[PDB]
Amino acid sequence: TSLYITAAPIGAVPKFLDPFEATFIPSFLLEGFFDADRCASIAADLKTDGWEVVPAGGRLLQVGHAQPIAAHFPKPWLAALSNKLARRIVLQLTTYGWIVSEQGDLLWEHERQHHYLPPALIEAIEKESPALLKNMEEAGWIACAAGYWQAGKARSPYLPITPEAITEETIRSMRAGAAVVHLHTRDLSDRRRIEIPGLGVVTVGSQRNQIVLDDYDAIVPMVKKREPAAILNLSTSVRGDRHGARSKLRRAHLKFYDDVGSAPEVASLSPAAVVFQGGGGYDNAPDFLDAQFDHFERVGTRPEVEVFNHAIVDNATSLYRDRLLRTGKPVLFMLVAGVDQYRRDPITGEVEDDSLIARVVREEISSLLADESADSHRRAVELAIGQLRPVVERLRASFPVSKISILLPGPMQNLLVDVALGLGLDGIRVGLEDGLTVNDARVPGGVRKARGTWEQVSLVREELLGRGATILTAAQVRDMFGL
Ligand SMILES: CC(C)(COP(=O)(O)OP(=O)(O)OC[C@H]1O[C@@H](n2cnc3c(N)ncnc32)[C@H](O)[C@@H]1OP(=O)(O)O)[C@@H](O)C(=O)NCCC(=O)NCCS[C@](C)(O)CC(=O)O
Ligand SMILES: O=C([O-])C(=O)[O-]
Ligand SMILES: [Co+2]
Repeated sequence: TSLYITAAPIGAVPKFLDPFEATFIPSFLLEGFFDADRCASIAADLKTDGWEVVPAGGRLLQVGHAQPIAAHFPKPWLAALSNKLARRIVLQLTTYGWIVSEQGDLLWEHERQHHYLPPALIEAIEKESPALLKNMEEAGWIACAAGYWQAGKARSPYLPITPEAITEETIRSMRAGAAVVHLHTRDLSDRRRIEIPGLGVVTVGSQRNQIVLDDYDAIVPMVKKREPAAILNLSTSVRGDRHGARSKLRRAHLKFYDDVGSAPEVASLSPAAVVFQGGGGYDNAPDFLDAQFDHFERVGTRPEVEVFNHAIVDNATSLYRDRLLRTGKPVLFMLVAGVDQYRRDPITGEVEDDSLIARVVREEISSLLADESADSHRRAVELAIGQLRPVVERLRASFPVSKISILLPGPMQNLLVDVALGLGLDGIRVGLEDGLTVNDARVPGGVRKARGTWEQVSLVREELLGRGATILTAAQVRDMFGL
C-alpha cells in the first residue's frame, strides 16, 4: 500500500486575513468622520470585502493600536463551555492568529492586537458562562457599540497569495511529505488602504482567483531552485472569471520554463462544464478542450482530470478516453468529493444534481459528522464509499493504468484516510484550498485553524503511516508516473 500526498496551498475560495489589522469598525467613527456619501462609500467597500453589519454588544480586545484624536485564553475557560461554543471561540481566535499551546490554552504572542467577537458569540457566552464573560472583561475585553465586523469567513492568516509566500508554503509542504503541489494564483491589484481616524488602516481587496503569468514566472523557478524534485500541478480553472472560459490564458502558464528546463509536470483538466451548486463555476467546451489537449501533449504536461461531476466521469471514459491515453499513462484523476454540483439542461436551462456524492447523501454525511460519535463517523464513511465506489470502478475499468486521488471540503476531511483506503485510492489531497482547519486534541472543541497546508500534509502522513500505508516521495512519484 503506497499513497502519494498532494498539497493544495491556495485555491480559488479562501482569503488571507491580516491578524494585525482591526477586525471591528465602530459606526460612530465612520459616520462621525466622513460625509454621508463617502461614509456609504467605505461601508459598501467593506461589505464587498466580507465585513458585516453588527449591532452593539460585541467585545473588543485592543492592545497597542493607539490612534489618538491578557493575550491568554486558558483551557479551563474554554472547558466551561459546550463543545460547539468552545469550537466557535477557538476557530475565531485562531483565525485571528492566536495559537494553541501545548497545554491546550489559546495564546496570542504579539504585543499589538485588535480582536473583536460579535454580539451573537458574546450572548452565547453570557448564556453558557457569565463568569467567563466577566473573566474576559477583566482581561480587557470591552463592550462595543454597533459597527462593522471582519468575520474571517473562509479566511486564514496563513493563506499564501504572493509568489514569495506560495514558494515558501510549497517548500514546507514538500518537506512535510507531499509529492505533488497543486497551485493557484490570485489577482491582488485592487488592494486599497482605507484610513479611519481613531482606528487606523484597514486593507480591502478581492484576492480574486486568476491565472497570473508574472506570478508563475517567479514561482516556478523559485520552487525548482530549492526543491527541483517538485511536481507542480497548475490550476487552469477560471472560477470567478467565467468569461475567460475559452481564453488562451488557461494554457499560457503551461509553457516551457527556460530557467527550469521543463514545462510544469501536471495541470488540471475538467472535460465538462463545472457548475457549482454554490455558484461561480466555469465552462470547459469541446473546442477549448481540444486546444488544451493539443497543448499539454506538445509541452509535455500531464493532465490531472478533475472529477467534479458525473458528466466528467462519462466524458473522460468515452469521448476523451483516447486523448487522455495519448497525454501519458498512468492517467491521473482527482475525485472532487463532497462539493455539490449541478448539470444544466441546455434546452430548458434547468439544473439537476450531478455531484459525485449525491447532495442528499452529502447532506446526510454532513449531519453525521455533527453527531461527532464514532458510530456516526463509521456511517459517514460507509455513505461516502458507497457513493464513490461505482465512479472509482468505472474509472479503473476504462483506464487500467491510472492513479486516482481524493479531496474533501474542510468539515469532511475527517473522512479522507478511511475513504481513500476503503476505495483503494492512490493518493490523498489536503490544503487550505479545500479546508482551513486541523484536529487538535489538546484544545477544547478539538478543532483549530491549520498553521498552513504543511501541517495538514504532516497530519495526514502521520495518520497514513499508523495505518501501515507507505508514502511515496516526489522522486518516486515522478519516476513511477513517467512525468
Ligand atoms: C472555503 C473553504 C476552503 C473554507 O474551509 P473551512 O475549513 O473554513 O470549512 P467551512 O465549511 O467553509 O466552514 C464553515 C463554518 O464551519 C466552521 N467549521 C469549519 N470546520 C469545522 C469543524 N471541523 N468543526 C466545526 N466547525 C467547523 C467554520 O468555522 C465556519 O464557521 P461559520 O459557519 O460561522 O462561518 C471551504 O468551505 C471549501 O469551499 N472547500 C471546498 C474547496 C473546493 O471546492 N476544492 C475543489 C478544487 S478542484 C481543483 C482541483 O482545484 C480544480 C482546478 O484547480 O482546476
Ligand atoms: O479549484 C477549484 O475548485 C476551481 O476553481 O474549480
Ligand atoms: Co484548484
